[PDB]
Formats: sequence, structure tokens, C-alpha cells
Amino acid sequence: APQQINDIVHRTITPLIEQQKIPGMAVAVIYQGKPYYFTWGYADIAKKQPVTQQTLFELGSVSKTFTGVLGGDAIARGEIKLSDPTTKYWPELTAKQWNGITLLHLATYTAGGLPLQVPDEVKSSSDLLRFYQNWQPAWAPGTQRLYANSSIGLFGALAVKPSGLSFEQAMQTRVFQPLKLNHTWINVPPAEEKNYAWGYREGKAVHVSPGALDAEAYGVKSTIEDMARWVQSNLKPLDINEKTLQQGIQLAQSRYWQTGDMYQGLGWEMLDWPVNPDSIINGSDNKIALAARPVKAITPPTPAVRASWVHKTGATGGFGSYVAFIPEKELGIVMLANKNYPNPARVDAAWQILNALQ
Ligand SMILES: O=C(O)[C@@H]1CCCC[C@@H]1c1n[nH]c(=S)[nH]1
Ligand SMILES: O=C(O)[C@@H]1CCCC[C@@H]1c1n[nH]c(=S)[nH]1
Repeated sequence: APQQINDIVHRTITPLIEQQKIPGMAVAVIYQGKPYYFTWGYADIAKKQPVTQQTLFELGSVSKTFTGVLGGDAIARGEIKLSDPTTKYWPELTAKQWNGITLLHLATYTAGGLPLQVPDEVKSSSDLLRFYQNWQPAWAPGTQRLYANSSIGLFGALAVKPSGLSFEQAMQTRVFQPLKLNHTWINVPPAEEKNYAWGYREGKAVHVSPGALDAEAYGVKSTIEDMARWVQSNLKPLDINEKTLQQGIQLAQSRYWQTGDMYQGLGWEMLDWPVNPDSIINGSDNKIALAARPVKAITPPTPAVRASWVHKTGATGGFGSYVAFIPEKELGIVMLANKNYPNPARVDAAWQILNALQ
């Protein structure tokens, strides 16, 4: 890499790893559309396995960007519409609170207070139907945003229904394969387990637990190389040869709602560039990011604005990730770690790096 990228990356990440006691880390910078990789520390402490460009990390909620793009692709295919009622795709959802709740609402966390977490007790499709039927909204549809795995998780599950494919098969065939993300998995195969990093929580080695709607909301594992490729595809969707996927990426970066200075897309969240770093850094803290906030509808939604800071934080019990890019500048970053450390520390590191290279 050029010495400039090398120096800002190392001057930013070394202190971060030290301060946050991160066991292992991988970073990709996309600069003028080209990837540069960096690795530190351990994928497995006990077995002394280093982090490499082939190490798989749990993306956690960064998975929602894939779910948003898969959904966008389904729209482009004419299989679903964001304006469709939820009940169109799940007829057994007959409780009257679901009247007026559309796939847009589910995708953008504005259904009216669907919970952050699907309860642990909810396993089967039966359990799930019962859970959503009994769910009582706090607000009317399209009035407040409350970030929720049970919202976009349901979107993902319903969005692939017309295709006839499982969510995994839909994602593999329609997103991972076309984009050559050949080391990106919802379920890590035995052949790839050698590369699967351990997560670390209070010093214990942990992997993500199975849960309802896990694949759709937080279930993707990937390498720094594939994630750089994911950023490149979202930076430059017009280079993608599959028409519906190209279109779906653009729909995921459309601005559907505004709260404060952030805009909600499908998975992705966006701010106008130039951004105020205090807004993204402080905004990434869960005191704001998980808070219930009123939303203003963008009527109709704004197509993907090139002059945007487009990003997503993501965590599991043992992992902490961040992706951010600025289409206007052919510039982006992926930060993958096997500890869940505070979001603002991630966004601060990212902004220092990208601001320096912009
Ligand atoms: O990925 C995130 O950051 C989410 C936000 C908080 C609750 C649900 C998710 C979560 N992932 N890992 C843990 S712990 N929680
Ligand atoms: O347990 C949590 O805090 C989270 C539950 C929702 C997102 C995924 C996280 C997770 N599950 N198992 C491991 S490790 N992390």
C-alpha cells in the first residue's frame, strides 16, 4: 500500500487495539476503488492462529446490508413491492395491528416498535407467528424508528417467499455468487472452519448462538477480502452485470426516512457528505442508535445520493464490525474485530482514516 494509507491506518488502529484490548483485527481501505489490507493479532488465542486475509469474522448486524440488498434485488425482479402489506406474504398474520404495516415499515424499523430482540423462547414458525400476532405496537406505522432484528429479520424472511428459495439459497445465488463473495457464509461449512475466528467476550471464546431470524438480521460471516469486495460493489453498483442486483444495491441506498441528520435505507444508513464526525461518532453510540426516534417520511424516497457517508455498525457477543464508504470519493473502509467494542470507537477510527485520504 502507499505509505500514506499505511501510516494513517497504523497510527489509528494500533492505539485502538491497545485501548480496546482487541485480540485480532482486519482492516480494508478502498482507495480510488482499490483495496488495501491490514491484519493484527489472533483469530484464535489458544491455538495461536493469527488473523489473515482469509480469516472469517462474524459480521453481526452488518449482515443487514446484505438482507437489504437481497430485498432490493427482489423488488427489481418484480417479486415484491415495499408498498405491499406484510399480510400479502404471511396470510396467517391476521391480528388487526398488522393492517397498514408494509414491507417498507419492516425493512426500515418503522412498523411501530417491534422489539430489538426476538425472544429466546421463540424458535419455530409457530412460535414466530404467535410472537408477531401478540405483539402490540407502541406507535402507528411510519411514525417512529426503533432499530430491531425482529423488524428487518421478518422483512428478509418475507422478501424471499415469492422466489421459492430459502433465505440462504436466495442470498447465495442472487448476491454472494454474482459478486464473487466465495468466502462469505450464513452457515460456515466444515471445510472452512479452519479459518473461522473465535469471538471473545469477557475473555471467553464464543461463536454466535442460533436464534430465530438470525440469518436475516445478524448471521453472515465473511473475510476482509470479501468485505472489501462488498464495499466495492456498493460503491460502484453500475459495474455489476446482473441487472436486478445492480438495481437492488441502488434501492438499498435510497433514503426512505430521516431522523436527525441520518437517513434510513435498506440495511444501509446514510448521511450527507461532508458529514459532521460528532454526528456519526456520537450517533453510533447505542444510547442514540437503539433509541426510539420520530421519523420524517422522504416522499418519495431519494435515489442513492453519491455525496453520502454510507455505513453500518454490527456486533455479535464476541465480534465488532464496521463498514463505511463515500461513493463520491471512491473511498471506503471495513473494520472487522473478534471483540465487541464500543461503536463510537469504531466510527472515530474510520472517520480519522477516511478524512485523511479524502
Ligand atoms: O449488532 C448489533 O450491534 C445489534 C445491537 C444491539 C442488539 C442486537 C445486536 C447485537 N449484536 N451483538 C450484540 S451483544 N447485540
Ligand atoms: O447474544 C447476543 O448478545 C447477541 C444476540 C443477537 C445478535 C447476536 C449476538 C450473539 N449471539 N451469540 C453470540 S456469541 N452473540
